[PDB]
Amino acid sequence: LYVGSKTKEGVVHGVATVAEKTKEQVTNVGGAVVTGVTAVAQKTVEGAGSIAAATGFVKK
Amino acid sequence: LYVGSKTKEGVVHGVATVAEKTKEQVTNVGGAVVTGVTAVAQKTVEGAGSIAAATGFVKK
Amino acid sequence: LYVGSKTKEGVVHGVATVAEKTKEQVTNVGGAVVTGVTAVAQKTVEGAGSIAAATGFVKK
Amino acid sequence: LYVGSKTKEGVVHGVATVAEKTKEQVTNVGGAVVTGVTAVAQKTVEGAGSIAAATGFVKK
Amino acid sequence: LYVGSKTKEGVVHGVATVAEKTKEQVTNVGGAVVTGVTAVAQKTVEGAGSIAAATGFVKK
Amino acid sequence: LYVGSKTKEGVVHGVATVAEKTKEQVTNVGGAVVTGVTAVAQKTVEGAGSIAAATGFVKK
Amino acid sequence: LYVGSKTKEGVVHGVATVAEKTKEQVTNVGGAVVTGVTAVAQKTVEGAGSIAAATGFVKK
Amino acid sequence: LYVGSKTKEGVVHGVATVAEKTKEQVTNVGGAVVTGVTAVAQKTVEGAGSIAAATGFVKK
Amino acid sequence: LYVGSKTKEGVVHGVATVAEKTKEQVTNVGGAVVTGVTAVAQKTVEGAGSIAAATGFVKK
Amino acid sequence: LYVGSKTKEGVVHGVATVAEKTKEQVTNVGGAVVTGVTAVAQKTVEGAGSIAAATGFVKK
Repeated sequence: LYVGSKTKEGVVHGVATVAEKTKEQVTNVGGAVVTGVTAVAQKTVEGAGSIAAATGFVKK
Repeated sequence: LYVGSKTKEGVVHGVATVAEKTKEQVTNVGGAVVTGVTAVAQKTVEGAGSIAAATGFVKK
Repeated sequence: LYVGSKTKEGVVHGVATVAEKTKEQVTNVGGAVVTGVTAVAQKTVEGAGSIAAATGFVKK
Repeated sequence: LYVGSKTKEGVVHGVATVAEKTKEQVTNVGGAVVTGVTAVAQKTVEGAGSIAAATGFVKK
Repeated sequence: LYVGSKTKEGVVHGVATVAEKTKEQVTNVGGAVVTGVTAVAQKTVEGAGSIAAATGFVKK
Repeated sequence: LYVGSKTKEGVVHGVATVAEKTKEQVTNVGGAVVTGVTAVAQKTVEGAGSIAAATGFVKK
Repeated sequence: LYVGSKTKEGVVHGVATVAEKTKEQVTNVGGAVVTGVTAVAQKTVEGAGSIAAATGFVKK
Repeated sequence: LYVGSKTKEGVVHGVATVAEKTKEQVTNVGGAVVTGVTAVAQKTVEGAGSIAAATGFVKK
Repeated sequence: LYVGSKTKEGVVHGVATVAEKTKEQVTNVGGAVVTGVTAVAQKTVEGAGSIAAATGFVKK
Repeated sequence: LYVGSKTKEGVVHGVATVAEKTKEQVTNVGGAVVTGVTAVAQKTVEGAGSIAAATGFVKK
């Protein structure tokens, strides 16, 4: 009870998912593909956190 | 009870998943493919964390 | 009770999965393929953690 | 009770999996293939941890 | 009770798996293939740990 | 295709159920108790069908 | 295609249910109790059908 | 294809169930108790069918 | 294909069940107790069928 | 193919069951007790079939 007796940081309680009929044709050449990432929690204190960061390339 | 008697950091409690009929034709050449990553928790304090980071390439 | 009597860091409690009929034709050339990674927990303190990081290549 | 009487770091409690009918034709040339990795826990303190890191190649 | 009377690091409690009918034709040339790795725990303190790291090649 | 090539009579396709925390104290004396009957199909042609018919008594 | 090539009579396609915290104290003496009957289909042609018919008694 | 090439009468396709924490104290004297009957199909043609019929008594 | 080439009468395809923590104190005197009957199919043509019929007594 | 080339009457295809921690104190005097009957199929043509019929007594 000095930083906290219950301390629940990255929380999603209850989800229910329906997805009946799906077609998905995916085609890349040089890029990446991320499709379904359904249930996710995240806490960062000082580090650079991210979720599903999409990027094509980096040239310098 | 000085950093915390219950301390639940990266939390998702209850999920239920329905996905009836699916077709998925995937084709790449040089890139990567990530499709389904359903139940995930994450805590970072100071390190750079990520989830499903999609990137195509890096040239320098 | 000084760092914490119950300390549950990377937590997902209860999931149920239905996936009835699936076709999946996958073809790559130079890239990698990650398809299904369903139940996952993660805590990093200072190290760079990741989940399902998709990348195509790196040239320098 | 000084680092913690119960200390449960990388935790997923209860999952149930249904997957009825599946076809999966996979073909690569130079890349790797990861298909199904269902139940996974992870804690890193300072080391760089990862799960299912997909990469195509690295040239320098 | 000074590092912890119960200390359960990489934990998945209870999973049940149904997978009725499956066809899987796999063909590579130079790359590797990982197909099904269902029940896995992991803790790293300082070493670089990984799970199912897919990579195509490395040239230098 | 004369009574019907696909003939799907009592049908519920896809449901997902979340119910997190429950207390239930039940007390009867002479009556019956029905609590949870979640997934149910029914077709009757000519017979008297029913679902969860609650009745206390019958005197004559 | 003479009574019907697809003939789907009692149909509910897709439902998702969230019910987080519940208390339920039930007490009867002579009557019946029906509480939760979530997913139900029904077709009757000529028979007397019913769903969750609540009745106290019948005297004659 | 004269009574029907596919004829699927009492059907529920896909359900997923989450129920985290439950207390249930049940006490009867003369009556019956039915608690959880989750996945059920039913077809009757001419017979009197029923599901979870709760009744207290019958006097004549 | 004259009564039906595929004829699937009492059908439930795919269910997944999560039920984490449960207490259940049951006490009767003269009545019966039915608690958990999860996966059930039923077809009756002309006979009187039933599922989990709860009744207290019958006097005549 | 005159009564049916595939004829699958009482069918449940795929179920997965999780039930982590359970206490169950049961006490009767004159009645019966049925607790867990998980996977069940049933077809009756003309006989009176039943599942888990709970009854307290019968006097005449």
